Amino acid sequence: ANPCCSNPCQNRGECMSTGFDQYKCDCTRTGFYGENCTTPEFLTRIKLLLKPTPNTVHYILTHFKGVWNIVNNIPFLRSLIMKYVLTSRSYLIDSPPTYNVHYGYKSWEAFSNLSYYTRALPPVADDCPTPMGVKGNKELPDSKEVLEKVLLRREFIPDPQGSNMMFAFFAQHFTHQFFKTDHKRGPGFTRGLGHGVDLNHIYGETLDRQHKLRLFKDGKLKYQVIGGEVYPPTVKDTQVEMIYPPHIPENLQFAVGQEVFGLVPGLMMYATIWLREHQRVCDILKQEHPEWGDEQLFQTSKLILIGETIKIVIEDYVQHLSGYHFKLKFDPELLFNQQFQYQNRIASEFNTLYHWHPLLPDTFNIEDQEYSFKQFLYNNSILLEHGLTQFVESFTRQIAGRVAGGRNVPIAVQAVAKASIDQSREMKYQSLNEYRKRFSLKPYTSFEELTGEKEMAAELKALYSDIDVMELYPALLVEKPRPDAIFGETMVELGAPFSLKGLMGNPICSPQYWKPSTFGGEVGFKIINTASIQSLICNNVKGCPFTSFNVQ
Amino acid sequence: ANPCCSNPCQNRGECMSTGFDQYKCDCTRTGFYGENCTTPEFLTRIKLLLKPTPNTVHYILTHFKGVWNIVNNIPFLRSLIMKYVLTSRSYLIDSPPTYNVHYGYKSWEAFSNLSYYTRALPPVADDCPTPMGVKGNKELPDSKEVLEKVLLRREFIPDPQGSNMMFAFFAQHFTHQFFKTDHKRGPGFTRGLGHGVDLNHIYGETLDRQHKLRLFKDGKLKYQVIGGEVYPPTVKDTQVEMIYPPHIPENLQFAVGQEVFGLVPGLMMYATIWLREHQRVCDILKQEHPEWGDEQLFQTSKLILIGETIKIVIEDYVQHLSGYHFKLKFDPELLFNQQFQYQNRIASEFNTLYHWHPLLPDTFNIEDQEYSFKQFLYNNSILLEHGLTQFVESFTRQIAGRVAGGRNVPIAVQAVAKASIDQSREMKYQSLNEYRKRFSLKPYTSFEELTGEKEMAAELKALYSDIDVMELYPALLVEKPRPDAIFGETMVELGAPFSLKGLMGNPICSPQYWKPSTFGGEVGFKIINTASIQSLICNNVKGCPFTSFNVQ
Ligand code: HEM
Ligand code: HEM
Ligand SMILES: *[C@@H]1O[C@H](CO)[C@@H](O)[C@H](O)[C@H]1NC(C)=O
Ligand SMILES: *[C@@H]1O[C@H](CO)[C@@H](O)[C@H](O)[C@H]1NC(C)=O
Ligand SMILES: *[C@@H]1O[C@H](CO)[C@@H](O)[C@H](O)[C@H]1NC(C)=O
Ligand SMILES: *[C@@H]1O[C@H](CO)[C@@H](O)[C@H](O)[C@H]1NC(C)=O
Ligand SMILES: *[C@@H]1O[C@H](CO)[C@@H](O)[C@H](O)[C@H]1NC(C)=O
Ligand SMILES: *[C@@H]1O[C@H](CO)[C@@H](O)[C@H](O)[C@H]1NC(C)=O
Repeated sequence: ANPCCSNPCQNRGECMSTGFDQYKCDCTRTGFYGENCTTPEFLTRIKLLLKPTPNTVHYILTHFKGVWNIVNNIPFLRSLIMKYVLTSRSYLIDSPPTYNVHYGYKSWEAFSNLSYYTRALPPVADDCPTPMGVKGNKELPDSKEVLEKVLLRREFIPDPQGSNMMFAFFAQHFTHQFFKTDHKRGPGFTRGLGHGVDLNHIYGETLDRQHKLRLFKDGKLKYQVIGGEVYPPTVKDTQVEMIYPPHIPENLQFAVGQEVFGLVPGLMMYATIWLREHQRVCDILKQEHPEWGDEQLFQTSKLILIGETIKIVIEDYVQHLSGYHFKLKFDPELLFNQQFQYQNRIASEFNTLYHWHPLLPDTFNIEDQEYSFKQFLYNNSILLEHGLTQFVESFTRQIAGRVAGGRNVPIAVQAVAKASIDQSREMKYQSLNEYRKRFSLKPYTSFEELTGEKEMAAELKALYSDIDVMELYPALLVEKPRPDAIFGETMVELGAPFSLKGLMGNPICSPQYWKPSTFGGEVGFKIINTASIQSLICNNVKGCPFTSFNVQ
Repeated sequence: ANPCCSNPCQNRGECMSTGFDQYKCDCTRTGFYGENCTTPEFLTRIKLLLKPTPNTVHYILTHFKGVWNIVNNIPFLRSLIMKYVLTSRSYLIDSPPTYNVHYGYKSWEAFSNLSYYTRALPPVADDCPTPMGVKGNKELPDSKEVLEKVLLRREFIPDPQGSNMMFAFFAQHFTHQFFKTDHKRGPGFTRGLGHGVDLNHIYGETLDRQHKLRLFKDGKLKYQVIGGEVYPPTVKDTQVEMIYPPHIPENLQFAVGQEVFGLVPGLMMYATIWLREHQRVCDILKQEHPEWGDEQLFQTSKLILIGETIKIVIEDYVQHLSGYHFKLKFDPELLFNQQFQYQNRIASEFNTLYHWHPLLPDTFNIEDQEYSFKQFLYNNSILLEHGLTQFVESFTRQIAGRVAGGRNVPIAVQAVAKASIDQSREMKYQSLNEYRKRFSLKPYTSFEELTGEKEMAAELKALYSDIDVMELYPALLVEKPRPDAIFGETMVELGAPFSLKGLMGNPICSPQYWKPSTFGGEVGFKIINTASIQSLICNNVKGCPFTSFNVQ
């Protein structure tokens, strides 16, 4: 009933109800005035003209490999480039944070409550006429239906980018320190109050936990030597609570530091690689500092490891996932002379668009056998029986599924995408078009425009009817992959702003933290400065197995 | 034993131990190089030359009243000035946060743990030779002694600035939302996790508390009408826990929202003025928005009230306390085109230097009687017996004590200043000279230089011996008042940076929040934009009693 229901306020302006039937727009600092923040300010026009389309840039970025190579070799130039991408990307996200599940308005409660996931777009008034506002029907397409018609995988489609198993699992582990829904509270609630890259998944959510995980000696994390290799310690010994099916014989209930990481040997693989990497930096710091004590060694390592993580996530993981030609660089300084908030709050939207279940294949082939989900899930023995070398080897070579494009959701993880559809529903999310407009993208004129193909398009049109009523999660998967890539524009445009904030806006990236001393010396500083997914494995895996986020 | 013990690293560089006996300095971005970050970078020299002394500026600021008057009338100019003060002040504080009670090094634990108070200077190694580092003796001057010789008040010295009772109590109330030590944990620990101007003291620390305080109707806070006036509701009714002596008859156990505010009618006076100011804004918003609901009315008011509080604290409280001639202005935009972190963490140092007990007189004279501490403390009846009009009138006229200068600590609140001395001791604080250097101030060459007089000076010298061993708290009080002012340079230079951060670096000050809509319209926006201590009382006190933070 609320006049704002129809999302009248265009151009990022703010709608406020002003008397039951009438509403008002806060066109403040938008660059547009008038009833709906519709008419641009003259200078706005100037910018609007020059604005190259993301795809144009995308082309230009993905092409000219040689021109690009010159750039990658003129430091002054590269950094110069790195900066641009770094800034532009950020004017898009809200910092400090604004809305959420419950607050369509700004409120202190919203701003202060760290248990919520922030929201990039306000939810929809519970008193509106239709779930997407005013457009659509008393209801939305049946979930189970949308799930089956355009989502579920028939024949495994591989990723045309080469993303292997080392990658898909890395992204699972990585995002799983910040995406940690508090189901007991509801979706929209995170249990990772850190709201960012805090390596909580390695260390424990709380100091109480972290302490049950630490050896308190040379700063080392606790661990055990099975066979001749190092593995996380027993839940039995450390007493840390972990999630494990009753049939697990204990004795294999690995501790780690993120309760759920015991349900997929792909998590635990990495969770043992980083455990291994902790002690490693310890022994390095401890050499360099004969005079340091346990707690300092520890505290400094957790910092370097975060340094590495951000290093690897920008220069390998994102670099790959982008398919850019221009080498992205992790250099905290490009921002040192820019306005930039070193704070971050994970948005449910980011949590949502990151439901990349399509990466999963149908069997997990660890050099010699192929296992089903039913054989992989909650089964350490596999990892203990295969070792990490012949696990890194096997995953380096094993393409993963395309995410965007169409029907590639594993019927196993089907229960999941169904839920994903249902939750965003309950979290009163908004139109996919709205989000497109929000991230300065032009809205799809037809389901057919969204898909690029026509079977699904018309198949969707069957249920959604108006494109301006098509949801966000589905269309993210049921969408037209840009060239031979894994995602479509929408997924690339909503996620990149979200990703470079929680990555760049981290305390260790702030001027007061960015310097040798913070990390234990010039040594530990370069540890961060030379991190790579190849080195992570090299130093920690049995025989410097070659690796990459690409199935060669 | 730690080589860093002697605080070798000058110019804001960072000392790091490098092998038991050797240490190393992180002169990064200091503008100085060499073993102790001692030798300046050429350009550093240039700036160093032009650097006018704080006192020069102080002079220039406090004089030329007519020149200043022209400025206060050329908008473009004033704002221009307001900006400079605004920025310079800030390059001094650490954001994001660094050290604390337990962490002399940066650590994630430090950065993440919101229960700690941040520290502007690291504590001193527990393994150093002397409590101030290496200078001094196995011990420090006896507290009890320092307390008596240069601190305690003999004859009440009034403030040469005019600070009345309205002011002293305002500052108690105000700072008491952010200064809230968790004694159960220890000094250094805050229970105010909000770390800033969150009006928690009006609303309650937790949502569970805020809920016991709210009427849930037109957004209004719960209250009661005694006589013909409005007063906070009973602890009996709301059930909110508050701190009250067993002899209190209940029936007067006012609720309010900050457990301790029930032990001084000066707190509760204001605590009732703001309660009254809440409902007021509600009724305004509820007029303007016939269509709003309880929770929205509520949430918007708490925002406007924070807007008012920041407005009043900058343009009245700070403006007065400064004695400037130039009118300070609260305009969030002066920063809109500056690098500025909209985050904040209260430092124990700020908590310490704010122990302004000297403001207190010896009797509280509420128009007709004079009460002793023993009669004022935990006694509402006074407030209820006198009313707020003849409480505002009585306080507007009743000078408060000078803080800096010498021996003006009430023998009642003596237990306190002793503690203050003992705690900064346990929190392993640093030399007053160190802090002076930290805030770009030249260190005192003699106890004599610190005091400006000679009885105390020589009296201090008796115990401290080296000026480079004199503590922070004492010397803050035992110090030379700049002209006819209440504080000395040290107190003005350490606090102002600390104050404008937590004031300006507030979400409602950030571009996304700074606009009409955030506050319910253009009405609620001007409520913030026209706030004044005169209006706070006018609108909420029985007969628009004239007020000010000055005993006329
Ligand atoms: C290896 C097998 C995997 C299984 C069986 C699995 C299963 C699930 C399940 C049960 C949920 C909860 C969904 C809900 O109830 O809303 C979930 C969430 C999620 N999964 Fe997976 N997943 C797997 C792999 C991955 C991978 C490789 C990624 C990497 C992008 C991924 C990313 C996510 C994300 C982002 C969430 C949301 C996390 C949260 O908010 O708690 N998953 N997955
Ligand atoms: C009106 C009578 C007042 C009384 C009886 C009083 C009493 C006290 C007491 C008992 C403490 C606890 C000290 C300790 O155990 O460490 C204290 C702390 C403090 N007082 Fe007052 N005070 C009064 C007024 C003021 C005023 C006007 C100010 C204004 C600056 C002030 C500022 C402080 C501060 C900053 C603290 C530390 C707060 C904390 O960390 O918990 N006090 N005062
Ligand atoms: C604003 O949008 C409303 C529909 O919500 C429309 O009726 C009105 O004419 C629009 N006005 C302008 C100036 O865009
Ligand atoms: C956050 O807000 C919800 C209600 O608004 C509350 O139930 C939850 O406990 C809050 N969390 C905290 C830490 O206050
Ligand atoms: C788990 O792996 C072990 C060894 O690789 C195997 O014996 C077991 O059958 C697997 N579990 C399932 C459910 O396949
Ligand atoms: C730095 O301080 C050390 C004492 O810790 C002193 O020996 C050395 O000469 C100093 N050097 C400079 C350049 O200040
Ligand atoms: C804060 O940190 C200290 C140790 O670093 C810990 O003992 C205390 O319990 C922590 N508080 C919280 C709320 O984590
Ligand atoms: C409290 O105030 C009343 C009236 O102002 C006074 O009669 C009474 O003695 C006071 N109580 C104490 C303990 O001083």
